[PDB]
Amino acid sequence: TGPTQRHTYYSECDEFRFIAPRVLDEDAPPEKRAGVHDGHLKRAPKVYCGGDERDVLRVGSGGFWPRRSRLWGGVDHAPAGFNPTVTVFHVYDILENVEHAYGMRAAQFHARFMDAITPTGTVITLLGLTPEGHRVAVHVYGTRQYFYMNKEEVDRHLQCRAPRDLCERMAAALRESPGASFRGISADHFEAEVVERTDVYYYETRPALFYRVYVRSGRVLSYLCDNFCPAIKKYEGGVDATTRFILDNPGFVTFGWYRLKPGRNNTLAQPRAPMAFGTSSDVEFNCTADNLAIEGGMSDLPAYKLMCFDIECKAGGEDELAFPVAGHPEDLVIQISCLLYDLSTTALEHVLLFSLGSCDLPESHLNELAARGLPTPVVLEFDSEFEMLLAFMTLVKQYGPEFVTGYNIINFDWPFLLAKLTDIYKVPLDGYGRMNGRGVFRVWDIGQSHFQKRSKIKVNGMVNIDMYGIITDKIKLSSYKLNAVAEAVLKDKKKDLSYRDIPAYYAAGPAQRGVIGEYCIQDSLLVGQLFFKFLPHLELSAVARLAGINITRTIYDGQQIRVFTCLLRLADQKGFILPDTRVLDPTSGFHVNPVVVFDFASLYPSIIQAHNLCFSTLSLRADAVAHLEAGKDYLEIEVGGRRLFFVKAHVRESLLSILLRDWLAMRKQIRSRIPQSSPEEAVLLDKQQAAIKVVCNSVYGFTGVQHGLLPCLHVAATVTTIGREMLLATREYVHARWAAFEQLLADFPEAADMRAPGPYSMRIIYGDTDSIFVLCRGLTAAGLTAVGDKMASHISRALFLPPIKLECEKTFTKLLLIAKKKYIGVIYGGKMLIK
Ligand SMILES: [Ca+2]
Ligand SMILES: [Ca+2]
Repeated sequence: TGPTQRHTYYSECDEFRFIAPRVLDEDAPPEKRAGVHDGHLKRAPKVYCGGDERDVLRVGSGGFWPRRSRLWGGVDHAPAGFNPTVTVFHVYDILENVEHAYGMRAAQFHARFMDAITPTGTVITLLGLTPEGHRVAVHVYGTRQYFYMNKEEVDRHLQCRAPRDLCERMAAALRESPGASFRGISADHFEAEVVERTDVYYYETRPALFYRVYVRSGRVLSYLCDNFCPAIKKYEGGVDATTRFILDNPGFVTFGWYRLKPGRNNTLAQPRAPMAFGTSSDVEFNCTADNLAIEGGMSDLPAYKLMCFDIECKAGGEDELAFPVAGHPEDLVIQISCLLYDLSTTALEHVLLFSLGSCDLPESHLNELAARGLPTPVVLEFDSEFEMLLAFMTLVKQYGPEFVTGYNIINFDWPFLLAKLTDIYKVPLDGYGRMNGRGVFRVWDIGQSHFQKRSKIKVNGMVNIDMYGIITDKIKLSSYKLNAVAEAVLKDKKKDLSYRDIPAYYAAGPAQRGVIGEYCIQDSLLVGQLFFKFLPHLELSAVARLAGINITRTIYDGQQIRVFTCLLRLADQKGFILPDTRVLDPTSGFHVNPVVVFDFASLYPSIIQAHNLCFSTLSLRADAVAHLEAGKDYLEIEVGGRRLFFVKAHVRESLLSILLRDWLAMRKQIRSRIPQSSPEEAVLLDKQQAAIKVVCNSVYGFTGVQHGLLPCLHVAATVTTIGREMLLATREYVHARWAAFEQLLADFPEAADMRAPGPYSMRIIYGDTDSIFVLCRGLTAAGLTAVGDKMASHISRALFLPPIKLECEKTFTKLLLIAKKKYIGVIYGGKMLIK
C-alpha cells in the first residue's frame, strides 16, 4: 500500500554527487592532494562512527544518532501494539494545508472529515506533544476563510439578485482565470450570506448589508481578492484560516495546552492510521473545533527538544582564505556541531559532531566535557560533503527538534546548507520539516538591510530562534562576535581557532581536524548557555499567546500583524469589519544645578486612551458631529492643517482604547502576582508582562504605517500633535505655577530646607518626545527627586486626563547638553549616564 501522501524526503539513495578534499587521501602522492574530487558515485551514502559503518538512510537498532520517528519511508517502526491514549496535548505550532477528498479516498477518514474537504478544504494541523512526550498532529477540519463585500455595490455591478448568483459569478471568474488553475471550480465551492456590519473607518459610517463569502481554499481567496471585481472594496480577505480558527473559537491559543473532548453530536476525534499520517509524528488525529478545549491549569512546557547547531566551511578555490560561497562546488561544509537539549529541563542530552574526514577529538576536550557532566560527543565521520549533509538533514527529519537555535544560523548556516542541498545536490527540502512532503522549507534573504545582509527562515514545524538576533536586541555591545558576547554575557572567556587556521588544521590529519571539532562544539555549548540564559522561547510564546498568531509568525512577521489580529477580534465583537488595503530644543551647555527629568509613562498609548482616538471615533466632516456638543462630546483638533474630530468614549468607545485598557489591566494583574509567585512562576509571569508591554508600545506605530495592514495616518498624526501640545503645556505650567520659591513651598512645604544659597528659578531646558528636563537653580538635589514625584503628580492632575501620567524619572546633579538626544550627566546616586 504505502503512504496515502508520498514522503518526499530521502529514505533511499543509491547514487550521489561525491565531493571531498583530496587532502583526505594521505595514500595519494603530494601533487594529487590539492582541490576537491567532484564526480558521481553509485553507492548508498554511508556514515562511520567509532570503527562501525552504517548506511545514512538505514533505520533500525544500532543507529549513531537519536530518533523520535515513527514512520520512515512508509515503514512503521513503532513497537507492536503501540497505541497511546491522547487526552491532553500541547500545541507549539500550527500549519495550514489544503486536502482534497479525492486524494484522501483510501485513507479511512470518517465521513464528517471527508465532507469538509469535498472537493477541497483547508485543514488546520496542530503540532505538539503529549505529557508522555509523544509527538502529535491534530488535523482540524471545517475552518473556512471568508471575506466581505458591500451588498449594494455587488448587486449594482454584477446584477446579482441572491447569494446563489454571486457564487456563480465568482465560480465563473475563476474558471476563466489566466493559466486555468481553477478548472472544475463551481458555485458549490462558495457559500454567500447576507450580514449587517459596519466599516471600521469613521464615526459617521452607517451599518450596511454585506455579502459574507466563505471559501474552501486560501489560493482561491487570494485570487478573488486581487482579480474578481477590483472596484469593490474587499474586507478581511487577508485573514488566514489559522486566524479564523483561533478567533472563531473563544479561548483558543496558538501555543498552549489543549484537551480532546466530545463534540456536538457526541462526535469524537478519530485516530489516523499510520499510512495516512501527514507528518513525522507518533500519533495523528482528525477532528473538528468542537472536539477541542483549552486545558486550564496546565502551564508547564512539555519535553520539546532544542537543537543548537553550527557549521564550519572550508573555501577550496585558489585562495584558501576567501569567504566560502555555497554555489562554488569546491567550497565545502566540513563540520557540523549539533547539540540536542531537552527544552523543559534544559539538560543537554546529545553532543553530535558531523565531520567530513576522520576526526579525533582531543582527550583534553573529552575530559573537560566529562568533568562538566555533559554527554560524551559522538563523532560521525563521512567521505563526502553530500553524505554528511544528508545525514544532518536525516537527523533533522528523524529527531525533529521543535526548536532550533545557533548563532547567525539565519543569515549564514541555514542559507549555506540549503544552497548546497538545493543547488549542488538536487535534494528537495519540502519533506524535511514536520510534514512528510509539500511543506514549507525556505530561506529568503531580505532587502533594504543591504549592509547587514539579513534573512528569514520558515521550516514547517520547526521554530528557528537565532541567538544573534536575541542578543543584538537585548544587550548593547561594541562587538557581537560570539567570543565577545561570551565574555560580556557568560563571563566565559575562551580561545578562538581562527578561519585562517582552518585550512592548515584540516590538511594535517585526524588529530588536527579534531581540534576544529572541539572548537565547533565549544561554539555550540556557548550558544546553548546564551539560549538558556535569555529563554527566548518563553518571550516569543508569550507574544504568540497574547497576539493570537503562531510563534513562527511572531518571530518572522513584523509588529503590525500582532495588533491587527487583536483588533480583528475586538472589531468583530463590536460589529465592525476591516477593509483590505522649537522652544524645547536644547541650548548646549554644562549645568551644575540639579536637573529633574520628568517622563510621561507610556505617552502615546496613554494619549490614545485619554482622547479616545480610533479609526471608528474619527470624523473628517463637521456634519458628522453636528448633533453633538463641542468639547463635551468630541475633541476638535487641527492636525496637518485639517480639522479632525474624535468623539468621546461616552459617544463611542475607541477600539484601540479598549485594547490598551485591557492589556494594561492585565499587565497590572500579572505584576501584582510576581512577589508572591514561586521562582519558576516569576519567570513565566515576567515573560507575560513583558510581552504585554511590547504589544502596547506597537499600537501607535501600527496606525502610522502608510501601506500597512490598516493605516490611519490621522490617528498617528493626532497622537504626535497632542504629544507636542502636552509638552508645551507642561512647560507653560511649570513656568507659571512655580516661578517663585514661595509658590513651590506653598504647594510642597518640604521644599523649605531644600533651598540652596543661589537664586531660585525653575525652567525647562530640554524636552524630547516624552520627557522634559527642568533646571532647578536655588534648590539642592537631595530632596528634589521626592519633590519631583510630587510635582509630577500635581502637574498630571492639573493638566491631563488619566491614564496620562507624568513621572519624575531621575535627577542629574551635573549635565552636559550637547544636542537633541545627545547628553552626558551624573545621576544623584553618582552614576554617569551617556546618550
Ligand atoms: Ca553559526
Ligand atoms: Ca561556525
